[PDB]
Amino acid sequence: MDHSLNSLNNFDFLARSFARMHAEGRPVDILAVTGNMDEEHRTWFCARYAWYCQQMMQARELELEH
Repeated sequence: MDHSLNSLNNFDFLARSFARMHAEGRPVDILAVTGNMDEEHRTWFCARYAWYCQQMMQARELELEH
């Protein structure tokens, strides 16, 4: 819907859950974080690309992300 109302609100609440779901292996919508695209997000998604790739493919069963 909006990058400052929907994408921004998710970027804050998911920011703390993005790192928490990284060790737990839970589905996290990184795309929401890539919509704005940040300089630190480049190297961040490098390790979060593979992580989300193996945890989401194994998480897809009852819920998609959250």
